[PDB]
Amino acid sequence: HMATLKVIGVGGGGNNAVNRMIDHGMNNVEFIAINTDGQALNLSKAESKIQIGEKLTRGLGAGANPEIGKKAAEESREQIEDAIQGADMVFVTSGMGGGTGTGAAPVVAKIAKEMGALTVGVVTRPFSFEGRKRQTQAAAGVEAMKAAVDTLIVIPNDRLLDIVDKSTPMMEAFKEADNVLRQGVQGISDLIAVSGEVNLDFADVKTIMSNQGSALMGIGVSSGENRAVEAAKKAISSPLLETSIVGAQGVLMNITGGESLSLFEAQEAADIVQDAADEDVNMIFGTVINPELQDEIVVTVIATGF
Ligand SMILES: NC(=O)c1c(F)ccc(OCc2nc(-c3ccc(C(F)(F)F)cc3)c(Br)o2)c1F
Ligand SMILES: Nc1nc2c(ncn2[C@@H]2O[C@H](COP(=O)(O)OP(=O)(O)O)[C@@H](O)[C@H]2O)c(=O)[nH]1
Ligand SMILES: [Ca+2]
Repeated sequence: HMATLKVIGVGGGGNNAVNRMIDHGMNNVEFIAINTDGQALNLSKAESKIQIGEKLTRGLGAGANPEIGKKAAEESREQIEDAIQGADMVFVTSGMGGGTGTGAAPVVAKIAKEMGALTVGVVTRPFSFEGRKRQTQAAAGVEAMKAAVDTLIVIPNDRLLDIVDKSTPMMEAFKEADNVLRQGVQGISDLIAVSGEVNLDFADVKTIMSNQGSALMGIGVSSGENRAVEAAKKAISSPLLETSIVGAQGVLMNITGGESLSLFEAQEAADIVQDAADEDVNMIFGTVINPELQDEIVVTVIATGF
């Protein structure tokens, strides 16, 4: 039996991320759009849509009030439960600092976690230009999210200002933030579908991610001379995430390479991840030999327990 994967967008930012993943097309993944705002939800491409808090907001947004988001989700608990039914893994994605995301996303997470699903949060923190109130609501939102999920990935939107030039379109910057969740979902789909030479399965994902807190995640791609060290360095250097690898107690790591993937290379990449941790780790290590690949290597890393 294959693990059932569901991705849930909660509020404006959450649903923007989901709409872009639906645009790409993820085949074995179920998408769920959750919002207070009915106009926005009507335009979603998601095949499962839940309008929350109709009695409370009359089909409008939460107007940046997290109490309205939270009570909206509590009003609609049974419809959330129904949409999540059957999930083995749930990704909850949302922008913190607004009303719907901040308030409803932790309610959604708690529902997913009590249904037995491995519950991963992927959230943003507001830009400093949005101001102190917005940042404060977001901090409370992150804390509520941390209590409700198995593992949380936090992307401060301020980090987008470190990866743009003065002309990079705003939408193109948002796509980079979006890639964290998209490549994460794809990585798990791959892990579940493909039998590895050193095989990792969904029980290995649960061991590393179940009942943790903050997580670092990344992917590194390289080829040529120093490909193993370069790939591993890129996977653990995640400029968009709040959490760094230092102090990690649990690591899931996979290397995908062609027939030339050397044992020496595998140790080099794994030593980069071990060393950067700076701890006595529980590493679960996997490898895939894809005979389609020539000189390209792909290292993927999830690091938890700080
Ligand atoms: N070695 C394998 O059995 C294997 C395979 F055949 C294909 C892909 C694969 O892993 C891809 C991968 N995906 C992840 C991963 C882990 C966590 C997350 C998160 F955090 F849920 F987003 C997302 C992706 C990792 Br670490 O590695 C394998 F381990
Ligand atoms: N990275 C990113 N952040 C967003 C996006 N849309 C909104 N945000 C952020 O998420 C916060 C909450 O906005 P929104 O999710 O639209 O409000 P909600 O609908 O009440 O949850 C905003 O303060 C922005 O910082 C997006 O598309 N990408
Ligand atoms: Ca596998």
